[PDB]
Order: sequence, then structure tokens, then C-alpha cells
Amino acid sequence: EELPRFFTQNGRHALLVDGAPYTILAAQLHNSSAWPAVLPPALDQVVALHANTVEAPVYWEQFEPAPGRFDTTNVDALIAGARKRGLRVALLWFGSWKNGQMHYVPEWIKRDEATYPRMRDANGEPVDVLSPHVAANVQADARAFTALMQHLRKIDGDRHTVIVVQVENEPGAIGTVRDHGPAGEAAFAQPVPAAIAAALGKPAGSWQQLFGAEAAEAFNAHATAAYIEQVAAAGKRAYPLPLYVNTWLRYKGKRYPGMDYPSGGATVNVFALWRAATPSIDFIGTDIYTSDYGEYTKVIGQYARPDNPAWVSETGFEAATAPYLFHVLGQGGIGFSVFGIDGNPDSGANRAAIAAHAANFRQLAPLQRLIAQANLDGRLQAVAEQPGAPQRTLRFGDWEAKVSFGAPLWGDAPAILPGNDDHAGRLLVAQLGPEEFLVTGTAARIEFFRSAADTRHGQLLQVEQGRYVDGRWQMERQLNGDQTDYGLNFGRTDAAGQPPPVLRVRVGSY
Amino acid sequence: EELPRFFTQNGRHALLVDGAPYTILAAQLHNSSAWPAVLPPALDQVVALHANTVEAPVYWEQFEPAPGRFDTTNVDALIAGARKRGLRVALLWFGSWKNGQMHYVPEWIKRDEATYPRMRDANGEPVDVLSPHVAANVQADARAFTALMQHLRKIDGDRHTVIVVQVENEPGAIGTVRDHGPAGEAAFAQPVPAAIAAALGKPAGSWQQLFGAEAAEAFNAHATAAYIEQVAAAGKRAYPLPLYVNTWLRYKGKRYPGMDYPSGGATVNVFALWRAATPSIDFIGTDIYTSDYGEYTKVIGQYARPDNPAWVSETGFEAATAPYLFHVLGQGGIGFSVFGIDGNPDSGANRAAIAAHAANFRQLAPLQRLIAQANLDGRLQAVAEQPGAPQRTLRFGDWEAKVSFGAPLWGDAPAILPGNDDHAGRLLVAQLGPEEFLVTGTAARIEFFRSAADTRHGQLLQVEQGRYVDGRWQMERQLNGDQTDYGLNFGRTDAAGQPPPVLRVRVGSY
Amino acid sequence: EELPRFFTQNGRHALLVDGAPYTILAAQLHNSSAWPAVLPPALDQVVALHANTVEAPVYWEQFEPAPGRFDTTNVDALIAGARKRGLRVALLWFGSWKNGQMHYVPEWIKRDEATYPRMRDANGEPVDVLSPHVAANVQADARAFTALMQHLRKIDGDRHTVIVVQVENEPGAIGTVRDHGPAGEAAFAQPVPAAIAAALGKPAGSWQQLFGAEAAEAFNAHATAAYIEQVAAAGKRAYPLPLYVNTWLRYKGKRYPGMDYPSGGATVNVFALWRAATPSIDFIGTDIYTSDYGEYTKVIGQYARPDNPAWVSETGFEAATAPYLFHVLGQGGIGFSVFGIDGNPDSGANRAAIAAHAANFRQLAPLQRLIAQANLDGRLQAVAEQPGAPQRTLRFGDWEAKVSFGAPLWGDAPAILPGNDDHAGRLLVAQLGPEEFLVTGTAARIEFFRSAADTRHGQLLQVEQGRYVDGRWQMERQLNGDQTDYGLNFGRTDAAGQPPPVLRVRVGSY
Repeated sequence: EELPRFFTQNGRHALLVDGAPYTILAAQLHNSSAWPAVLPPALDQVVALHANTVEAPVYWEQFEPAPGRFDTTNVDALIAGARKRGLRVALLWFGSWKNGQMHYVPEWIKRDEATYPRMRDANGEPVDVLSPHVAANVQADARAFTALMQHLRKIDGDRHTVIVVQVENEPGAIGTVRDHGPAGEAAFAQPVPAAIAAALGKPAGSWQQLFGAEAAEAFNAHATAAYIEQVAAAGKRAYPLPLYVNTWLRYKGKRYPGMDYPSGGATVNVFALWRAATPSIDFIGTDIYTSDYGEYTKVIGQYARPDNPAWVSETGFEAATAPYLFHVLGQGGIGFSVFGIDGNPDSGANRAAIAAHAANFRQLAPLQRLIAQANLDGRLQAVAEQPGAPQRTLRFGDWEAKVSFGAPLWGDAPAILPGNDDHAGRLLVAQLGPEEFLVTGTAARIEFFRSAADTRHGQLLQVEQGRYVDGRWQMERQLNGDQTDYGLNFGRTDAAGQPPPVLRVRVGSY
Repeated sequence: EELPRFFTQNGRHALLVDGAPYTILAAQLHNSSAWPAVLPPALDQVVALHANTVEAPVYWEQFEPAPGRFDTTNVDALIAGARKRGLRVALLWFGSWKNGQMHYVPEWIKRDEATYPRMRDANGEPVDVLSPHVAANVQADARAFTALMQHLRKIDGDRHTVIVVQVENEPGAIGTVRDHGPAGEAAFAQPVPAAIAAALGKPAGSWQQLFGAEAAEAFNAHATAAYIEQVAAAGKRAYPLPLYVNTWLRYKGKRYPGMDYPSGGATVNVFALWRAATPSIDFIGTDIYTSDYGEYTKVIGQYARPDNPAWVSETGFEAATAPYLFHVLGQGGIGFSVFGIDGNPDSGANRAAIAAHAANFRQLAPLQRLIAQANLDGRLQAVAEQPGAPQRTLRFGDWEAKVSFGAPLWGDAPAILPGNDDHAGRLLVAQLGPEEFLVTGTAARIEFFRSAADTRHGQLLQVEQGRYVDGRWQMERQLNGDQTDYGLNFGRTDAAGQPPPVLRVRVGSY
Repeated sequence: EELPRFFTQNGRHALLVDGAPYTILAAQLHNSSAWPAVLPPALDQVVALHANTVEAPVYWEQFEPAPGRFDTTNVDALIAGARKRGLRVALLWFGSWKNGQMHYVPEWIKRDEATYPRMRDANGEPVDVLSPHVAANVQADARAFTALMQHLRKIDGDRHTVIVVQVENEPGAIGTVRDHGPAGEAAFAQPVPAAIAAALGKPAGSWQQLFGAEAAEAFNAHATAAYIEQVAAAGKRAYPLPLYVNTWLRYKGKRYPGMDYPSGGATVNVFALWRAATPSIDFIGTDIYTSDYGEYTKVIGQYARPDNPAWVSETGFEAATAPYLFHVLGQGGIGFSVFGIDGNPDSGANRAAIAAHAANFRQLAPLQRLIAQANLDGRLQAVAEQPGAPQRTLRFGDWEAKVSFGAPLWGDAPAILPGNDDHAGRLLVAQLGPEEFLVTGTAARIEFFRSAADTRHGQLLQVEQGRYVDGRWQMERQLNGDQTDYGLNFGRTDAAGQPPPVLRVRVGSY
């Protein structure tokens, strides 16, 4: 069937999988878990989260243990284990950069700093980063990535178990803002490349003249993006799967490139620059490790652009993070991923993260095709509960949906909505037709209202509680009376794992 | 066998099922649960409460999906599921009215406000209530109910699984006191029919002259009850099952008809007016959603009348409401029903509700024929514990029973009785002969005493503890000594579900 | 000195007292406390709150105990008590309306319903409201309000102790939407006065045509307003002090005119209509009895208009409400009042209410003239802490002020601001000059920032901490180093009642 493919239309985006839009609901294994003895039980816990995609790494360390000789044991164990559990795969290439450092580089490069030079910090000392200015390093990386992509086409070119590939992992530089070895110093003395200055709408000039106090940071950002562009472009020729990079962000007050966050990753302050140099990268993921509504919401706003879909490549594996899956979808997002799900010490919090994320993957997994297609069409709206503001209004032309949090499951709301004690409320509404809606969520109440500039009056016609089994709509019951008198109410997941229901709402007038 | 039939004799009442009095021990489904995919687990939960009757709705919405075409899918599944599980059925016709509103009315009526007019409020605005003054509405309701009763005769005319039928559900008007549409304004300027003022012992005149400030409400009560009389009379011609209506009450400080409670239902302030217009309705049920002893008692007092039996068609599904089963039985009541029992979120309160109600349905179900006959004959007395007054005296001519709450299971009762901490005490006494009594209850002590204007002295002769199995008395043990020294004492249901015992007491003199 | 006078300029408002803007920081006695034996201890408690204005009623009941004969005892004792204690007075005229009812109307009107008719409700029954359609009522009221204002000019025309007069108290009708007596029925069938239809930009027509479902409420709104306009104009002729009316609001989900709130008060849904009929009423005050930030903020938004200043005539006397004094001021408000302060039973809550409100009155009283002039000029911004959003940015052209809640008193702010636990944060900034600012508040941090389209850089030049003694800036110390490294930080009132300090901040560039 078709190749997985990233698609952009009218400022909206979609990941095309097997011909249609696809919503990634992902769980990532820990860094050191992509090994054949660990993979089966680690992928079992991915199934227990009801995710559709597992994110797991391929280590350059083990993939090229000797120059030109490649070992596919691990990647083959990954894909086999996913296939046997019905999962798609997001392949993470731990190449020259993982977390802004070089620790996953093969031993034969770690041993030869003369052939494969490290960056030099302001004091002249080496750091654990490869130099983005020496042709040997970017060619080694681009060569090994090509070997991986070529093997990927060979064993997965028909099945397409691998759905996306992440080129590097949180790239940039930890330990310095820019390279101070000779080649980097020489490059920094040259002016900005003219194609870059044009793409930004800027005259020609030096890094200082076009970027001010951010000259060094912007310089290394372009060096890192141009390096990755070579590696990415190489893999494209072998096998043009969709490619993305993930970002250790500039957020939570992090202000120091090279210590707070890797200098020269795809951070908000250099975003347009970074993308201008990477036409072979399709989109950018955000690694969001916070629970705060304002900060989470702020990051998503930075990266949900006409040129970039919302896409959470990583978020903390904790209960308090589950509501944002609905915010992310509600900004047109293509996917949502929790990190570090396997083998954690047993604790209340770890059980609570399992139960919380299992629940809404279990709830939206049977709906993902419908959700994805509606997100591309602009017919999907979704929201996460905000602590100081327990009400939202969703507009659907002639109709409006008023979403309330902290209301009782039955009866009149209080004068002042208190919100939910754990602020876990969320809701999604997909407009199926001019007067039909699919609704689902957790700890929320929704009420539909008509305006329309008619003289006519709005009313409920049919409320169907049901499930989709294979993409067939199975009506369990029809809601009315008590179940309709005070809006449509979504409670909690029961102890047996079952999440709040999915509802088909048809309205009309008289 | 015999058609189920409501019976009145000497100001005492009984529901005749299969030729004899029958006590309804009922559990009602949630409004949206009478659907084929939901009924089996729902009805299973009724069985676990040991009810003899399930109360479940037939939705006009689904029963006549097009004018004159009727669908029996749901009603057949409800009768089928009940027969399989040993249950009798109390069928609830969600017709023109459910909780004062028209939401169960078919789509082809909701779409045509011009053929099927809605009530108008004092601002001229429509409300969610069909007009009771336009022939098209009452006729469509009457015609549909007729079809339902005709079908019921066809599939259940011999078996009589359906025992009683509720015509509408909490009727009256929410949104306004009376109709301000043209037909309602017209009728309101006409005088009071002659027959109603006659039945009320009133002179002829206008609504304001005979009812004062209650003119509008009394007007809509008559209009509502006359509308329902047409629907019930049509049903009585097809299949004359016993018919009743349930009442969203004027209680608990509710004072505003149209917003506190449906204006025009069989509320206590318009009861005799409502019943005069409804000879085809056999009795009225009370929907009591409170746990307070004084308010619960007061409402049963209002509705336990020479022309009307005590009958709880809905009460809250909570442990605190279990004792009132015995207060209702002890006022002549014919049945008791807990509402909304299926599929609730698991919680200690819901587990306590199941445990409390299953226990006394389990305790009284083998006894129901005896209790129902005794109640018709005036031989049944039963009480519920009152918080400030933990003692009751029951008079049986020559013999009196002293019922105490909060005494120990054995030994001397304290100087001041404290009652039970949870106030759960209740007790029932059926006089079987001139010197023989059947006794059962929860958390109670009963001592028998003889007066009788003899020089003779009363004494205990024989106390049999045991059970009724298929209408057969099975003696387990005989009580004496410790078990008799300090009255007969009933404790608590054990964790294995077994409720306190049934006692046959035989007394004498010397 | 100059007559008190309300003033509007460029869509900004001010209350002029002694020739200059004046910010009312008010406390209102309980309804029954304006009696000679009660006033002195009651007024003493007002001084304990450090208020500048006491609000207290004059009762028509006692002021006119026989027709035409007036008793000035209570009003003389109120004024005498305020002058002793250095308080200004806001006089409240409990006339024909107080809380939508007539209970303060004199006895000789209460005995004579024939001469002074009551409104009739929809059932033809009287209610406790004088009819707004019979001339005898309005003329009685206006005659006595005239007498009061004339006596006010005689005894206070030079001193001007009385600063504003409230005409009626929360007027409107409780018990009915409109009068159903003959006069009101007749008028309600007439068309809208042309002047009113012009003022609202509407064609000629009936009440139903021009207001739809709000015909009755708009009709009585106008009847009430015009009645008051007669009373107010009569008093403007005697003594043209500023005059206002206070509103029992349509807020907190109140939806039912006549029962939730007095039908026809100056509520949000009839506001323009009400003012169009009341030119002799200068402004409208809001009685806000909630603690919720959304609802408090929403009401202030509704009534802070180009034609009306924010003015909180009543708010709950509780600690939770003290932050809103600063939100009200930041919306141009002219005054803020706490209600019911004297003689309350001793409790933790009442003690906290005295401490919270005495604190910020003590903080802002010595600054009130400066705050009032600054607010008129548009140079004043102030904020109250929002629970979900613990940051705010204040723009002052070239300079910006970042306000943080929940920061430590010293040291770095956390990545995520948690806000204050009790949400008591609030801060006010008065721009004194192009680079000078006055700052004060509670539990808040502020940091200034320069942008300004220069190449220059911002810097602090001088921070003075101190007070205003009698119009004098008295510097106590100058803040630098630790007290300036993490913004300027306001903590809490100490147990000795001293509130956080007042800062003068001079900035500059280089």
C-alpha cells in the first residue's frame, strides 16, 4: 500500500499512513531498552497502554560496530516485536547527537578525536559533542543513516511497520554555545550564507549584524541544521519515509544555550532559521516535560504554525499530563507521546500514569482515523481543562457547544463552577455533518446551543451512545431524560479499565 | 390466570396479581437503559437486589418511529428478559410527558410544532411541553398508547408478566404555570366545567373565584389530568391492566409550580381535582427523593387516603432509604421501589445501597403474599425508626407490642433508649390468628404484653425461628431462654447476605 | 468649598470632592444600625477599618412618621457621628424600594392600600411593592426625598459631610415581573414612549415588538426607572449632590426576574433602557456578593462603560474579597465598599475580614487623592491575582511592568509560578511622570522592563520606600541590592496592622 507520507494543505497538516490521515498515540521505551532481551516485556507494557505506535531507538553504537560493517540484530528485533503486537513504529536514530552529546557514536569514532574532532569550548577544552564543521563527521553519520534506511526499505518496504523516523535526538551542543576549534572559528568569521538571509527576509551581513547578541547561538543552530540536512537528505534518497527531529526546548525559564538546553537545536528563538536549512526534515516535535497549563499551552502555540504541525514527540509519563492529549489534538496535532513507560519501580504515581494514559489511548484508539481526517478537514475541536477557567465555548457555525468542568454528573451546575479537583477534564468534538457531532472525553459536561440568525429553536433529536468496532458504529443505547436533562456528562474510567463513552449527537430545529 | 386488578374494600386497597393480593418490591432502571444491548446486565442487577418487579420505560420515540408504524423490539426484549429472570414488569409509558417535558415524543412530532403545538409561557415563548389544549396532541398520545396496550394483550394476555402500567411519567408543565397559547387563553376565560366543581363541592364560577391565587395551577392540573384521562381510557378499552401515574411532588419547600415541580401534576394541593378528572387512572404513586423522617412520613401521610393507597413508585437508591419500606407497608402500602439501580459508578455509597435494599427485599420476598393479604385485611403493622423517638407501641386488641430501637442484642435496655447510630431500625408484625404473630425486621427489639380486662396473665408459648420455602414454613429452631429473656431481638445482615430472621410467635394466658 | 460633583471626561470618570477627584473607600453599617444608640460603637468600627466614607441608611419610616411632619433625629445623629470621627457620609435613602420591596415605607402608607396601591402579581394577589403606575406613590416618595435633601442643604451645605446620595436601595419588584393591576395593565398595552425607542435606536412599536421575550421586564424596568427619575429630579432641585442607585444584579446564574432579583432594577439586560429614563441619576453601583474571580471580573466589565464608572456599592465583608479593591481601581473605579461590618458575632472569619480590609484601606487611604487623579487621567493600573494565571504585564509606553504572584519574597522565581495559596495578591501602579512610578500592593512581585525602539538599555536609578503623611512623601529608606535583585517584593501585613510599603520608582536608560 502507499508509503507513509507527511502532507500539508491550506495550513493544516496530516500524517498519511496507508493512504489516509493517521493520529499517532505513542509510548516511548527508555533509552537503554532497545535490546533483544528487554524488548518483549517492554513492548508488552506498550500494548497495556493501548498505544498504536512505539517509539524506540536504533543506536549508532551497535548498528555500525566497525567501519562499513552493519549489524541489524536490534532493529530487526524491534520491528519483529512490534509486528507481533500489532504496533506501528517510530524509529529514533541515536546518531551524532543524543541530548546534545555524542555518547551514542560508535567506539571507533570515540577513539579517534583526530579524524573525528570534538567541539572546543570558550576555554579551548573539548566537549562531548562532535564538531559540526568537519566533513568527516557529517559524512560518517550520513553514511550510516543511509545504511539503516536502505535496510529499512528492504525488510519493511511493503509492510511499512516503521511509520516515521526521527533524525538524531534533541540535537545541538551541551558544553558550549559554538565550536571554537579552527574550522568553527573560520566559519564564524565568514558572513551568513545568502540563501539563509533571503529565507529570513534579511540583507546580507555577518552573524552579529543579522542576529545581534544571538550571533553565536544562531551560527551553531545553522551549523547543526545544515549537518542534519545532509544526513536527512541521504536517508531520503534511500527510502523517503517522513522525517522529524525532536527538541529539548527553550522553556521553563531556560535561558543559557549550551547549559540549560543544547545550543543550536530547533528552539523557538531560531526556529525559522533552523527550518530554512532543513528541507529534508518534514516536521519538528516538542519534548514537553511540565504539568503547568500555561506553559504547556504556550509551547504548543509556539510550534503549531502554518509550516509545522503540533506534535508532542515526548511528554512526562505522569497522570497530570493526560489531559493535554486533547489540547494537542485541539490545535491540529498529529500525535502525542509519553516517554519512559517500561520497567519503572512500582509506585502509586507509576500506576496512576498507566491508568490515566491507558484510558484515553483506549478511548481514542478506535477513533483515530476519524479524528485524524477531521483534524485535516478542520472539523475537530478539543480542549483540556484550565484551572482558573472551568468553561470553554466551541463554535460550529449555527451551533455552539458549552463545555463545563467540575459540574456534577447529574443535576444543576453550581452558580460558580469549581472545576475538577485534579483538573483532569477534557473533551473532543468532531463535526460529522451540518447537524451531527461525535463527542467524547473525561470529567466534563457539554451543552449544545443554537443561534443561526433564524427565528427557529434548537433541540436535541437523537443521542446515541456507542462504540466503533473496526470502523462500524455499534449503538449500545440512546440517551434521553436524566442522561440529557443537564447536558451530556462524561465521568471517570472505572477500575476495570473502561473509559467514558463515545456519543453521536444529531441536532435539529423547530 | 386472572387479569391483574386493583382492588378497594372498606377504605383498604390491594393489587390483585394471579387472584391474590401482591406486594410490589420493585427496582427501576435508569431512563436510558431500556435498550436490547443493555437490558441483560441491567436486569441481572435487579435480580441481585431480589426484587420481584422491574420498572422500565417504553419510549414513544422508538415505539412509533413513523405515524402509525409501531416497533416492538424494545418492549419485547424487556418482557423476554423479565420472564427469563423470574420478574414481573411495571411498564412506564414515556409519552407526552416525562418530568414535565416532551423529550420522549417522536421526532415527527418534534419537527412539527404547528400541527403539535407546544405550550407558551407568560412571555409568549415556547417551552418543552406539548399543549394540553389541542386535540392533535392528546389524540396522537392516545392512539399510540392504544397500540401498546393492544400489543401487550397479544403477547402477554395469558402470562401477565406486565403487572401495572404507568401512564406518562411525572406529568405537568415545566417552563410555565399554564398555557398562554390561543387555545389555553380561551379555555382559561371559560368557567370551571360543571362536573369538577360538583365533585369538589364548589359553586359554579370562574377559576379565580373557586381557586383564588391557585387559578392558573388548578387550571393546568385539570387540563393535564383530562388529557391523561383520554389516553388512559383508550388504553383501558384495549387491555384494562391497572394504571397509575407518578408524581414529582410539592414537597421539601418546593413552592413554584412550573420551576420547582411540574405545574399541573397530581400534587397534594390539587389532588382531589386531579382524581375527579381521571376515573381511568387507578392510583397515584409518590416519587420521594429524601431521607428525612418527617418529610418522608408527611408525604406518605398525604397520599395514603381512603381513595388512594400508599405506593412509592420511586425513592432514592441509597442505604438511608431502606427503613421506609416498612413505614410504607405499615400505612397500607402496596409497593416500594428504588430508582436508578443499574450501572452506577462503584462507590461505598452504591455498595451500601445495594446491600441495604437487597437485604430487606431478600427478607420480605418469600413473605410478600402473606404481607399483602394481611395488609388488605388490616392485620399488618410495621414501622421505621424515628430519630428522636426510638419507641413505638403496636396495638392488637388484647395484646400490645413494644418496639424499641438501640437496645443491645441481649440484656437490659438502658434507661434512655439511644436509637441506632444509623437509624436503620424497622420491624413488621402480621397478626396471623387471635394469638399468633409473624415478626421480622432489622435492628429492633419487640416485647409482647397482654392487658385484655381479664384477671389472666399473658405468657409466651412458642417462638419458631425459620423461613418460608415456596410458601412452606420451615422451622430452624425455637427461641427461649436468653433469646427470649429481653424481648425478641433482630440484628444485622451478615456479610454473606443473610438478613435477620423471620419469627412465628404464639402467645397464651393462665 | 465646592459642591461634591460627578464628572465625566474622555470616557473616564471621577467623583469630585472639595474640588478634586476622590476615591471612596467605604464601609456600610447593617440595615438596622442607623439608630442613635447604635451609631457611636458602630461608627467606631468603621474608623477601625480606616475607611474614609461610611454608608448608612435614612429610613422613610422614621423620617416621615406622619404626613408632612419630618423627624431629622437619626440623620442628624449619623452626620454628627461622622464629623466627630472624620468620616464622609454616603447617605442611603430607604424609600419606596429596599431590596425590591416597600418595608421601609411609612406606616400611614402601609395602612392605606386604597390610596397607595401595591403591585398585583400574575395571580391578582398583592405583593410587598408599591405600584409604579399610580401618582400617589411616586409623589409621596419624591416629596419626602425633597424634604430630606432640603434639610441636608440646610445643615451640611457648607461642610459637605454627605458626599453622595443613594436613591432607593436595590429597586425593582420582588414577587412579580410587572404590575397586573388596572393601571399597569393599561400602560403595558400602550406602545413604548417614542423617546425611549429613539434613545435605544429602535423603531416605534409595542413592548413585545421592541423587546421580545423581555417585554414585561423591560416595561417594569422603565416604570421603575422613571418613577425614580421623578424622585431624583425633585431632590436635584433642592440640593444637587451626586445621586446613584445600587443594583441587585442579574449574575451568578440568577435568571428569574421577580424572584432571583428585583424585576426592573438597573440590571445588565436593561441597562441602556434604565439610564435613558434617569438623567437625574449620575451613576450605577454594583452589589457584588461573590468571591469568584471570573464572576467578579465579569460584572465589573458589564458596568465599567463610557457612560458609567466602576463603583462597588456593596461587597461581602470577608477576607476573600479584599483583592478586588485593586481590580476595581484598575478598571477606573471610583469607590469600593464592604457591607455589614458592625456588631457581627466574633469568629475567625469576621476577624480575618476586619484585618484584610483595614489593611488595604490603611495602605490606600493616604494615597486616595493621588489615586483618584491618576485614575481620571488614565495613568493608573492595578490588578488582582487570578487563580489560573499568576502573571500580568502592565504597559506604560516605553516601559513595561511584569507582575508575579507566588514568587518568594527574595530569590529566583520558580520555573512555574504557583500563585499565592489564598490568592491574596494585588498590586497598583500610578505613573507619576515619564519615568517615575508609584507602586504598592500585597503579596506580589513587580519587575520593570524597557523596550522603546531605542538602542538604549533600561536601568533602575532610585527606589524610595516610605509613606504619605498628610500629602507628604516621607522616605524611610532607599531600596537597592538584595531588595532590588529580584524585582520589588511586597509581602504581608504584620500582626501590628502595618501593611506592605509604598514605593516610588524612578527609572532611566544608558
